[PDB]
Amino acid sequence: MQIYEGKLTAEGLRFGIVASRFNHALVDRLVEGAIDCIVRHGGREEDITLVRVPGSWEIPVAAGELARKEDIDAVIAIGVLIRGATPHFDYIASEVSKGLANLSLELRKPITFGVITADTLEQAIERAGTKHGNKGWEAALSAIEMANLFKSLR
Amino acid sequence: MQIYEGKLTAEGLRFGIVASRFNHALVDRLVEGAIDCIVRHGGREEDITLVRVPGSWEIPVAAGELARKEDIDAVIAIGVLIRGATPHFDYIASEVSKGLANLSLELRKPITFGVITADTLEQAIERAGTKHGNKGWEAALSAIEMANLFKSLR
Amino acid sequence: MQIYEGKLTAEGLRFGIVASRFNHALVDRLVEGAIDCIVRHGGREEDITLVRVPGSWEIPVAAGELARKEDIDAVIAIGVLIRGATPHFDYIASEVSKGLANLSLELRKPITFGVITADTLEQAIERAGTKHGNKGWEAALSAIEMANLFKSLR
Amino acid sequence: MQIYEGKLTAEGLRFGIVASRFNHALVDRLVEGAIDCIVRHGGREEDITLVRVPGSWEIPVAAGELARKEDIDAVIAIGVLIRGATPHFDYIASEVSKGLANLSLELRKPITFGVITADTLEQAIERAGTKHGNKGWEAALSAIEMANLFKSLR
Amino acid sequence: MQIYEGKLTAEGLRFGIVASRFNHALVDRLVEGAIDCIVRHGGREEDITLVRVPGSWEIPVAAGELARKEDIDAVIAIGVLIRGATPHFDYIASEVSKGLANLSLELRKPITFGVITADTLEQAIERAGTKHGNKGWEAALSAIEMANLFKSLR
Amino acid sequence: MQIYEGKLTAEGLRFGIVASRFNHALVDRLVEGAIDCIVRHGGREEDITLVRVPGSWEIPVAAGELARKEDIDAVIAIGVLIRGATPHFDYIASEVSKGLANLSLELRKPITFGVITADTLEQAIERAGTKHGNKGWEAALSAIEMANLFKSLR
Amino acid sequence: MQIYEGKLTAEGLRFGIVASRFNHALVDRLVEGAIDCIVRHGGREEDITLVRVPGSWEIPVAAGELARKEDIDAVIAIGVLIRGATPHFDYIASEVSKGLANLSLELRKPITFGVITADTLEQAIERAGTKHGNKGWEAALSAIEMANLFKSLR
Ligand SMILES: O=c1[nH]c(=O)c2[nH]c(=O)c(=O)n(C[C@H](O)[C@H](O)[C@H](O)CO)c2[nH]1
Ligand SMILES: O=c1[nH]c(=O)c2[nH]c(=O)c(=O)n(C[C@H](O)[C@H](O)[C@H](O)CO)c2[nH]1
Ligand SMILES: O=c1[nH]c(=O)c2[nH]c(=O)c(=O)n(C[C@H](O)[C@H](O)[C@H](O)CO)c2[nH]1
Ligand SMILES: O=c1[nH]c(=O)c2[nH]c(=O)c(=O)n(C[C@H](O)[C@H](O)[C@H](O)CO)c2[nH]1
Ligand SMILES: O=c1[nH]c(=O)c2[nH]c(=O)c(=O)n(C[C@H](O)[C@H](O)[C@H](O)CO)c2[nH]1
Ligand SMILES: O=c1[nH]c(=O)c2[nH]c(=O)c(=O)n(C[C@H](O)[C@H](O)[C@H](O)CO)c2[nH]1
Repeated sequence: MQIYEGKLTAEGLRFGIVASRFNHALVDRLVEGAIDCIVRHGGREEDITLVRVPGSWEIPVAAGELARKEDIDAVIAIGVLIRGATPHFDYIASEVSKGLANLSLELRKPITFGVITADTLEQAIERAGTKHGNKGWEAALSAIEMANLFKSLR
Repeated sequence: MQIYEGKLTAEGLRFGIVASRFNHALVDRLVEGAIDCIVRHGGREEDITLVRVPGSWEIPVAAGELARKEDIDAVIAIGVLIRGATPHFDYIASEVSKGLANLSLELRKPITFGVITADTLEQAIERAGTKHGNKGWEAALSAIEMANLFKSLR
Repeated sequence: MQIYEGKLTAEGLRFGIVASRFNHALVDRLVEGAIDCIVRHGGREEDITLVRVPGSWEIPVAAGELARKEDIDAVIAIGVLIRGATPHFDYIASEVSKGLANLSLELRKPITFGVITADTLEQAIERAGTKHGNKGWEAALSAIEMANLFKSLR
Repeated sequence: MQIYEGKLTAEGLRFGIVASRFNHALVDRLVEGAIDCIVRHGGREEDITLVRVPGSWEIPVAAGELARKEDIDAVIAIGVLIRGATPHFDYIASEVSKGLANLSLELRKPITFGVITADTLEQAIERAGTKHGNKGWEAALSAIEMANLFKSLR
Repeated sequence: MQIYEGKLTAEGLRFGIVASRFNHALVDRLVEGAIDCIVRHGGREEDITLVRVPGSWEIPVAAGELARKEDIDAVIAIGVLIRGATPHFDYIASEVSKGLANLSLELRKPITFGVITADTLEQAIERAGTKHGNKGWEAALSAIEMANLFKSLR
Repeated sequence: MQIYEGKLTAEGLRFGIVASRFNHALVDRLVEGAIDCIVRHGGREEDITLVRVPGSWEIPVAAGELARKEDIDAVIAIGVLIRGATPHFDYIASEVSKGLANLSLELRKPITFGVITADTLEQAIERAGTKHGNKGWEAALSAIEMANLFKSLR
Repeated sequence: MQIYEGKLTAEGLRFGIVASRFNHALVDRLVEGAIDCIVRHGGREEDITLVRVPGSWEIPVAAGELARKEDIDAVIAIGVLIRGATPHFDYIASEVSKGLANLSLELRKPITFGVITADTLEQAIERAGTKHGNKGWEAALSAIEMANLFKSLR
């Protein structure tokens, strides 16, 4: 059987991170997690490109620009959506998720999903470096794996 | 680490605003907010193009024409959806959000989301220049940031 | 500031109407409203093309053919969906709305939404020429505006 | 006014039917209904192409192959989805409906929707040749009408 | 009537399997089921290509690479989504399902759905080789049938 | 009519920030917000003077020293008060607010209010860079506006 | 400031794993996770020593023998305790945890804690490669980090 997989060592890999500013007190923790994951897996900080955008809504168009760069192996999308009183959250979460997924397929390049989509503030805090881990770290680890996989698969 | 971000000074930037007429007593406040945000951040009012359309449904097709203009740096979509008795709201909100997001990716140009999607009239009022701010101002600020970002990223 | 808008006089404008037959006792009232709106705003009845299809599901593919005609300025989609016992309504409503919106963007031509999506028969009646107006008339009025707008915007 | 419509006589028309095997005891009734509708409206059984696939999930990719045939005037999609304990039904129903609708637009050819999307087994039975009719018959009648319409519209 | 169908003998058929690692204690059972289904239906294990990815989110981009291979007759997507406290599950499930379905249509190649989308852990266990069968085995059987069907249909 | 207003570009402006240490995990987020607001509006970081004090109680006396500097255009007061079991909160919040307001009038210089006065920890978190924004950013933006206004008004 | 930390690359590192047999259907998943974590972080499988013991009670004495080996850089303890009807669980969990912790200090060598201590079977399943991750993978990752840390700290 032919088996393809990615290892978790990040030597030589180059990453794009797109991180929104809305809910920054939590997003900033996700960004810290993503960078730490990359660096301590052997990636060089110099080989990270960080792009900041206003909100989750704006993540896809920026991710599209980064993913198109030949010298970017994978893009990590980072943001924090917390449900408000209206369905605004639903429409933004739907389109941010659809956009990133679509871009990944269109550009044949891994784009990982470190966007929290929480019903409550407590849930967001849980997932931004507390009791349920750090979604930035998780999305980064995924990107490492995917970039390594793609070195043979793509 | 390479870092890309947009400042909030709007000197020289050119914006398209697409604003629907349905719920105009609220949309008109959003438009006031967007224009004020642009002008007091240093954008010239002469460099704003405003397109009016009947309803939120019609925003995307108009936004598509504005975003295609080489002399428009970002488009701000402004409208007010308030849930009625039927699921009509859901289908319109879904497609206006999907359309704008898709156009932004297709055209590789920022299109920001200043469309209120409220369950109640009170919620719409809250977000149209009262207790929860002005969504037009917010979408404009996002567009300023994204246009500046794109000057280096695109 | 550059301002683009559409007037509501319909002299010289040419419209396509796609109207489904399911729930025809209500759809037929919507069609009456759309035609009346066009004619009394100055459009000629001879310059309307009406296409009939079985159900809301079939509206998009027919609208795609009409919208592609160079001598059609805008398309008005007319149908009546009423929720039944199963989620069938949801899947049809989702696709009809998505299809029409996507076609409008693909063809860069206004396609307006005169499709009722009601939970109950009473709600459909309300919106088909009774207490909540006539959605065909409303979608037609939107199409008049959009066609006029597009004479300068497109 | 220009008026386009399809008659219900099927002489000379050629149909593709894609029918899934999951819930076959019900799907098989839908297939019987579709064929009977075609034949008794004057279509020749020899001019029907029937393609069987495992489940509703697989209907779109097969329908795409049939709809691409120049000698197929319309495609009728036939399947039966019944909600189980998990949201699996929702994701399959969403994609089968989206796929078929998208293919119809892409290929500018009618593809009709004879897929039951029921919450309960009883509801499926009702719609597969019992008290609420036969959705295969209904989707076939729609395809007859649409194929005839398209002889002048396409 | 022309009738096209796929048999269930897998001699000579070549399959891609994309399997995520999240919830691996269950995914691994699905993978065992898929491989067993292929082999005991006559497919050679040497003719299977297995690609591992981090999570369900990452399945589509990898499936896109496998499905593009001329020597892969069908792709089987295998993963396990279990609802957590937030809507994160919904956004991932929606995009994994959409992505796979879209890729199948774009590449005109069968991609089958062996992704569990469960509300509870118990439901996932039920579907990963216990009381409700093995979804990997089911998705593999579907792929066998579809690959055989496509030998005449494509 | 004579109209005086302040723009939001901060080129050349010089700001004092007084920030308390009590509840620092939240105050530090407010400080980050204030600085970012100033810098991305065109103010130079070098032109910010930051003074740290133990608690909200101590903010006024320090703000008085900064506001008296000729080369400080506006002062931004930043702190986080959260109600405890006793009325201690009320007396501190009352005097911090009275002091700052009084100083602003006495010194005829804008002093803005970025002090959270929350009943609960959750409310404080909401206002320190999460779902209700960042009060530091808001107080900074106000100070930019006021300093610009005062260039003509004072 | 002197800062010591461990990276997550495992090249050259040698690990001991002690895994109990009680609840093996779950422990075996933990063992799979630990080995996968080591190997995909760059550790060689040949440099892993696995010791099997009957129950959690027996883990410490075996871990003591492995930790005493000069060619073992860290030991990972893996087992699954699930509360029964009596306090038996408490006494075993207390002593296995105390023993491992004491040995780590006595031998000045990292010994990590991949022992599940669950109140219910469902909780154990959650932590053995399903919804709450894989405790073997987590304990292995910790051991990688600690072994690297100790290369400079010890
Ligand atoms: O990242 C975000 N998280 C949120 O919870 C959230 N909530 C909101 O109500 C909201 O408007 N946004 C901002 C949104 O992403 C856009 O930046 C804004 O619509 C302007 O385009 C965000 N953005
Ligand atoms: O902008 C809108 N906000 C609403 O709340 C709303 N509600 C409605 O019931 C509604 O029909 N519309 C109009 C809609 O956007 C379109 O203009 C109309 O369907 C014609 O295409 C709107 N449009
Ligand atoms: O226009 C429709 N309104 C409805 O409420 C409705 N409800 C239904 O259950 C239903 O099947 N349809 C028909 C549907 O639009 C299609 O014509 C049919 O599925 C055949 O393709 C319709 N069509
Ligand atoms: O046609 C179907 N109707 C259903 O109710 C149903 N329910 C299910 O749980 C289910 O898995 N399927 C099968 C599905 O369509 C696919 O064949 C399967 O996922 C393999 O790709 C179907 N398929
Ligand atoms: O396959 C998965 N099943 C799940 O239930 C699940 N739940 C989660 O909360 C979750 O984050 N994921 C991971 C997801 O698929 C991605 O790998 C992750 O978002 C990084 O891109 C998964 N992935
Ligand atoms: O900034 C503060 N926030 C608080 O919630 C809080 N609560 C208290 O009970 C409290 O004593 N303080 C401290 C207070 O501001 C003074 O530093 C203290 O009284 C010494 O003068 C503060 N200070």
